[PDB]
Amino acid sequence: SIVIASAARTAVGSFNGAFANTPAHELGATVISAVLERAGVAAGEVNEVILGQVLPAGEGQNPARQAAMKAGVPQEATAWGMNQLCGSGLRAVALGMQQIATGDASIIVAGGMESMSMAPHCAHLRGGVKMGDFKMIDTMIKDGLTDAFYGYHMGTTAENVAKQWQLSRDEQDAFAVASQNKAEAAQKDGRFKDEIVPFIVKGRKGDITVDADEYIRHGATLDSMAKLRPAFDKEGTVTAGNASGLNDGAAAALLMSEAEASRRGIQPLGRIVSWATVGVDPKVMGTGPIPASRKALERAGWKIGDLDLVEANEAFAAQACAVNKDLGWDPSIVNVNGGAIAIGHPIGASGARILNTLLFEMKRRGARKGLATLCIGGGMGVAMCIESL
Amino acid sequence: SIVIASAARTAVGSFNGAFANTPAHELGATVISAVLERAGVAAGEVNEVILGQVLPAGEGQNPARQAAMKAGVPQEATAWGMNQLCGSGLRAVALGMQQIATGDASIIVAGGMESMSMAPHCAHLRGGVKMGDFKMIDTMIKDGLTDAFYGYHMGTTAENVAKQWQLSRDEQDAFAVASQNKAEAAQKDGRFKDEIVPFIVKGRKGDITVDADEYIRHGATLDSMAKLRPAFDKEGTVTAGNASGLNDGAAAALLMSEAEASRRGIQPLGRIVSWATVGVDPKVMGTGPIPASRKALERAGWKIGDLDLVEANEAFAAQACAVNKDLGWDPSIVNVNGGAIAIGHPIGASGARILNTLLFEMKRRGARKGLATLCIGGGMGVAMCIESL
Amino acid sequence: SIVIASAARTAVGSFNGAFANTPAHELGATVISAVLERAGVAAGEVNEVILGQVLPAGEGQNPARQAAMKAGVPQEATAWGMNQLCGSGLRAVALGMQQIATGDASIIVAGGMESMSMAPHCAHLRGGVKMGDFKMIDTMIKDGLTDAFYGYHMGTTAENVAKQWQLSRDEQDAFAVASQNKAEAAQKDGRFKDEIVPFIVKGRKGDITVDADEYIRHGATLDSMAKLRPAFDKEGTVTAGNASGLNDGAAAALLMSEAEASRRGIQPLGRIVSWATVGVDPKVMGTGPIPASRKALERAGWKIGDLDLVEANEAFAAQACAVNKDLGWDPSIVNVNGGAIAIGHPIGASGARILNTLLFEMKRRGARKGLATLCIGGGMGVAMCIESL
Amino acid sequence: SIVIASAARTAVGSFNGAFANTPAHELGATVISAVLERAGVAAGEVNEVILGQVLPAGEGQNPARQAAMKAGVPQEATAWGMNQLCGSGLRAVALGMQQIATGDASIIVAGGMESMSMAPHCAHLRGGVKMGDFKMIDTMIKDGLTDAFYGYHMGTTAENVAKQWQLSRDEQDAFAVASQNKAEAAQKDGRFKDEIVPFIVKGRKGDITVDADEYIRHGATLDSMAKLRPAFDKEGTVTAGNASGLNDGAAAALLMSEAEASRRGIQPLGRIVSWATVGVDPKVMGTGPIPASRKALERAGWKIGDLDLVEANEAFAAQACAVNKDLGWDPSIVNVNGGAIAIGHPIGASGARILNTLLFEMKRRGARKGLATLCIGGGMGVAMCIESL
Ligand SMILES: CC(=O)SCCNC(=O)CCNC(=O)[C@H](O)C(C)(C)COP(=O)(O)OP(=O)(O)OC[C@H]1O[C@@H](n2cnc3c(N)ncnc32)[C@H](O)[C@@H]1OP(=O)(O)O
Ligand SMILES: CC(=O)SCCNC(=O)CCNC(=O)[C@H](O)C(C)(C)COP(=O)(O)OP(=O)(O)OC[C@H]1O[C@@H](n2cnc3c(N)ncnc32)[C@H](O)[C@@H]1OP(=O)(O)O
Ligand SMILES: CC(=O)SCCNC(=O)CCNC(=O)[C@H](O)C(C)(C)COP(=O)(O)OP(=O)(O)OC[C@H]1O[C@@H](n2cnc3c(N)ncnc32)[C@H](O)[C@@H]1OP(=O)(O)O
Ligand SMILES: CC(=O)SCCNC(=O)CCNC(=O)[C@H](O)C(C)(C)COP(=O)(O)OP(=O)(O)OC[C@H]1O[C@@H](n2cnc3c(N)ncnc32)[C@H](O)[C@@H]1OP(=O)(O)O
Repeated sequence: SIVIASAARTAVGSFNGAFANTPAHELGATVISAVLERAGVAAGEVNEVILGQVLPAGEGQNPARQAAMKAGVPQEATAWGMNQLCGSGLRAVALGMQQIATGDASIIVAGGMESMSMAPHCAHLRGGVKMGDFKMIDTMIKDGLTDAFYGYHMGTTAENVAKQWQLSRDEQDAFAVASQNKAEAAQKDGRFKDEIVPFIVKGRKGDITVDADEYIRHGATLDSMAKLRPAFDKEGTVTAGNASGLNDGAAAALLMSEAEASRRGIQPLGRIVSWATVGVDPKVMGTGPIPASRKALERAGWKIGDLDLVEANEAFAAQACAVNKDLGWDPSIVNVNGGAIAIGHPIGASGARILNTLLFEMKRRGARKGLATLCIGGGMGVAMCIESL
Repeated sequence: SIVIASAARTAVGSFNGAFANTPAHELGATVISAVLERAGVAAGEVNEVILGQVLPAGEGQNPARQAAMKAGVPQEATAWGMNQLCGSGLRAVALGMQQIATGDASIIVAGGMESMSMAPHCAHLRGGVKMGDFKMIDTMIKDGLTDAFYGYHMGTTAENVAKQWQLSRDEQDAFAVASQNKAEAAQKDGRFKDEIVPFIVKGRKGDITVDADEYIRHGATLDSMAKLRPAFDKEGTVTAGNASGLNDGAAAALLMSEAEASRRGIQPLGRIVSWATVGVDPKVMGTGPIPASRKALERAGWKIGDLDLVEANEAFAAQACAVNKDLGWDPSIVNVNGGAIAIGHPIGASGARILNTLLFEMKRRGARKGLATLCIGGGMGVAMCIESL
Repeated sequence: SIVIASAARTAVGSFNGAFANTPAHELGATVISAVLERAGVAAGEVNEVILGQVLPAGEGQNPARQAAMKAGVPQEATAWGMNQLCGSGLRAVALGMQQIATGDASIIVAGGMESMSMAPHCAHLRGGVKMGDFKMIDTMIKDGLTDAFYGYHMGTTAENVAKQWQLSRDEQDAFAVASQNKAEAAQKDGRFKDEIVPFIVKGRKGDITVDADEYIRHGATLDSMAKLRPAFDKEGTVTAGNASGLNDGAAAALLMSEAEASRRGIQPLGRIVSWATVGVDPKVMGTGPIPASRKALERAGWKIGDLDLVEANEAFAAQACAVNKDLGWDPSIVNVNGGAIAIGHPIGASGARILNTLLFEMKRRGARKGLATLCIGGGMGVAMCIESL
Repeated sequence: SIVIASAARTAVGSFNGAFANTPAHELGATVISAVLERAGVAAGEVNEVILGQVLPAGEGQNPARQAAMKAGVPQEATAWGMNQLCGSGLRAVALGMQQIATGDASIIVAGGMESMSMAPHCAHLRGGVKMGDFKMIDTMIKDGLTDAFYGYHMGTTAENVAKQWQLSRDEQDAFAVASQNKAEAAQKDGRFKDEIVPFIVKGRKGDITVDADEYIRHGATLDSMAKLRPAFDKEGTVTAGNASGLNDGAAAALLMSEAEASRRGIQPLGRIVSWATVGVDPKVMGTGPIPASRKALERAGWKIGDLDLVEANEAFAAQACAVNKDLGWDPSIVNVNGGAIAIGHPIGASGARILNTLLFEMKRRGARKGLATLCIGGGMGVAMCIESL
């Protein structure tokens, strides 16, 4: 029924690094043209562009429409942004699948984009401040990384799961090192090259082509990992080294019925067999993926053991270990090329970034059944099962 | 197959008016609870909440999830926000319907919410400003009302459509006055009572219950209308009087299969027969509804003549006249109780606001076929056809 | 040797009141024009303009020169601002006197101006804020009213003075109320008309002439003052009622040698016999007037008992009572037309505002010896003796 | 009559350089302690502290007093800041002299301090911004470098002066390069060591001692000056290389009667023989020094040819050449150790910084008569004559 004809993602930038002054719709446009080019589909055949994006403050009207127009998709197609926090990227793909499944569209470009670097500071000032100091709020932290129910950071929610699952520092640290070493190993062997579409950082005193994940760290040591101080709980266990980072990036998929891809002679990266989204306690939002994955598997008619490859988003080492511990899937087939701790976590783009890595790894090793899943702030999980053809 | 079991909207606040300090999710909570109580469905039975919202800067992580939790939808449910600018409120409902249509959900609350008053001022300040003044940008203007491709305001787009359609000042003014007069009549006659759920503005020095659309102007004259100066084009034709305003509000609908409503004893407000979204030139974005309405009639298998009631959002008199002129529907069945010029236009909530208006008027006059449509900044239209049961 | 030929002040405005959006330099230029007019002196004869001013942030290069240029003082004269906090308006007069006493000028305009309403919020942003919320600081509080050594408000130094002199709430409120009733009666009787020069607040939708002190409360009651909550110490004694307010105004004096005023046939408002400035502990800065008045009296060769009238500025009733208790002057000759609790406290202007008040009352009742004195944040006092000719 | 018993200055910091986060009062405190130590005068004997400062926004209540307290000056002493823009640090000395001349003080510490790096960005937000962007104003530019009458930067006044005196790019550049070459030669030979007092930048990760002017460029080339583009008039003649910079620093002098220096066995740096301040057209502010120096010499009884050494502040090479051309003093006795284009221009402190340079060079070469003068924004000049004893 619905297949991902092609896919592409930019490299994931570090915070205030290579994409520091790049609006997310510019990386979005590059990724949208990439998918088109890759499948051999003309921009004019796109019905709609669906892009998850959690932090658009200051970017102007509907950045998803700006991305589409800049990538050549005519003014006749439509475009919209959506937010389901970290799940956005993946959710958007399911939403475009639904556009086709109900017969409302033929071809959708879906994924997410995000510029955490470009997220601005703000204040509500229409009433005015008659007397006294007032806070300038960092919208990336307020609107993207702070739980709205308990007022604390995602990091504390990770601590909640750490304590609850009795996941020691050394255990999270071990997990972190492995994702670095695995992300570094994969990048060195050219395993991220099919998925990445170089992005040209338009300069003045030089244009720069970015085609490598700059957030991965080469030669990560356990010693350096164990000397870092806890970033959220002063006598905590979560640190900067075992937590994902603040990053920029964009990732997308080209969707169409399976019959359509056959009419066009396209070899699809996979069929979307199912997807799902379930809520959980906001305090332990990191557990999100447990219920959602299970549901997704139930809806696809598959067992956990049927999965050949898995991409479970690395928000925090504590949550990742808890996910894997509970689900019990074989660790060796999960984040084979490294995860968000090494790669990065451009919130609104991450769900599509991990779908790209899944998709191109599944083709590369010939795996048939796959699943991508992410935890979501506010206590939610999103999962999707993909099957190759 | 999918019906609108119940619906509710808060009154529409004036800018920095009744809801001046009310966060959009608060307005949404109340509309989530209203739709739930008006259909007899428990919050625990809600699977997902979808809320169109264009300006959430600074409201924290995913205001839709905040709204849902505040209203009592359990943490096991899911929520998300989406942005197709002005069509957001209506598109949510279509998106929600698709959730049930693909069997991924049973019961959904969809609509939109917006606090234009609470939109903050922002600046990207991570680099630091070594020297020189910098701009604190109004996200309301920048992210909600400015065309991202031509840099001008929506009002200019309206001017483009007036010139194009040769719509004179007097003819735009005549439409505005009638909109005010129909809204005022409607309000005096208790015609907005069913759809409105009174909202309690939690005070300190007292609570204030708001149950009336405060932006409608009583006794609007043609003289006062003709004295106003053009707001966007210095020697233009669009004024503050013949353009909608800046406003706050929320509206939603409770969706479920026709079968499910039947199992429950609910008498639905309507069956969603079709919906459609189409793009047009950003410069003449107000023509959006033409192609969109036509596409949705096509998908429903209806002729324009088949409609008994229409709600075509009045962003600007010049675009509303163009639309009506083009489509040729009977003016007498369009915005029977007044439109956005009088009622206001809380961006992300406006499509759900007009769906409420349509739906309660179809039940009260016994209309069978109705259509709701809105122009969208960036150059898009959205439309939905509803049939009574 | 040096006399005050004439003086003028603007009415004192309420915080964000009649001069809510009037830069201080506009209020200062009207006072410069009035002192000139009053003395029969032309703006081309002024050598230098000296204006105390504590909060000039954002008003642009040297506001004293902006006021001087606006008044028509030639470009060949000079002008400068100074800041000895609340004693500023009075210390500028002392400093203007000194220019003439040393032969460096013949004609000086000296006093103060302040727009507390127009003070801005600020932040040091050159280095950049990598991430996190940051404070926008009210410059009026931080630079005008917070002690820099102890970090608390001037209000807390008043509580310190209340404890140490054992001043009860009741005694302070009675002083406060008498301050209001004396001001009201001298306002109603027209005793502020001579000193005040009307200020024209330039409208758009109408020019407004301001010629009355608007912070003075009419029919102030003991009861409503008694009911107020402490404002600085949750369980203190200083309240908004018995403390001075936040205000806007300007005030000045025209100076020249006695011999010069004699050549011109000018009947001066008085001779500056002496002045003094002395420091005290910043914790009890309200006590400043004690050592400073004793020193000005000593330098004049006068006993406390030789004074006929006194203007002892009312920062807080706690400190005014203390000052009066220690000096032991007859209370009936102190602030006979009310004081700053009623009239207000536009920080840099205050010392010249009370000087104007002293001057015009000395002329009206034929008082021969007077003194003006103020307390100063930071732990200082300033006083000036004046004798009539 | 009045002498300068001792003097000291901190090295001049580069913009956002060595003193990037050092509040001005900390730099002033080290210079007050240096002057005391230098004169064998204890802080308990100081009567008053007078500090020129143009941009104190956000540093808290009267920074002059903060500096004085930090240096141990007793709370019984007084302190104030003043602002005659660029003339401030020199005016402070003339005003402190006046304190003593009139018998109100015996011992004064007077000069200036400025942290242009710490000046903040601000906005008047008390009335609120109902809608539309607002500017965050750079207080350094607005309040220190922008002319309030014509709206343009001090650099445009320099273009006015270059046009009017027909100073070519080439001649300004040759003046700029010799200013750098002379300051560098003086720094390398140890000539700034007597006047500089080392300032310790209290760090966390290490304390840094700053005792070298860091803005002076070594091996400055004419070629590099010539290639620069005009900074203020796109087709102008003033550039970043021929203009002074934005800088941080403090400087002062300790003052007492000549008879009191004699009682103490102090060998003073000089006798203040006269000073003067005169205005000029704001558009040609740079010419300030002409009438002020001519008036100061007149008051001294000196002809221009009587001076042995001159410090004429180099705001811009255009105005410094105009001054020199008009006055006609032998250029080889002016700014013999380089001037502000090389050393820097910490607005409020500059006048005291060049007074320190004059004094210590007069003592080294045995120069008997000197003069220090500066141009001032808003159209003013200040000058001081000094004779050695
Ligand atoms: C459901 C969900 O998915 S919710 C999650 C959505 N995203 C999040 O919740 C946020 C996760 N990320 C964050 O919030 C941030 O990245 C934080 C708070 C963990 C870290 O923020 P910062 O302190 O600004 O990060 P930063 O990159 O500076 O880390 C600090 C240091 O850790 C070091 N570090 C990080 N990883 C490693 C590692 N593997 N090995 C060694 N050093 C490391 C960095 O190199 C840096 O060194 P430095 O101090 O010399 O610069
Ligand atoms: C696809 C699309 O939908 S795009 C549309 C999305 N929304 C928009 O595009 C914006 C349209 N609305 C706007 O941008 C604004 O409301 C504007 C620019 C037209 C007006 O903004 P403002 O100038 O701040 O509006 P405001 O309410 O002050 O109008 C000014 C005056 O007009 C008067 N006025 C307005 N309507 C009338 C009337 N019918 N009769 C008499 N006077 C009237 C107001 O009462 C007011 O009088 P006042 O100056 O004494 O207060
Ligand atoms: C050495 C030196 O001079 S330092 C002194 C320099 N100035 C200062 O130190 C500060 C003194 N002033 C202040 O800081 C402020 O005015 C404060 C903190 C005391 C009050 O600030 P606010 O709380 O914002 O003042 P505000 O005007 O709102 O007073 C609150 C209320 O008291 C009421 N009130 C004040 N005086 C009276 C009175 N005499 N009778 C009855 N009610 C009164 C006001 O009407 C107001 O009523 P409301 O809440 O219904 O509006
Ligand atoms: C009365 C009165 O005194 S009014 C005067 C008060 N002060 C003023 O009016 C302002 C004077 N100064 C200024 O406004 C500023 O210094 C300006 C606008 C001229 C320059 O500001 P900026 O552009 O930010 O200065 P900046 O230090 O970056 O200069 C730019 C470049 O010129 C280069 N430059 C400056 N001088 C030289 C030189 N002598 N040789 C070679 N290069 C030089 C700098 O090295 C820098 O190179 P980069 O771009 O690789 O960094």
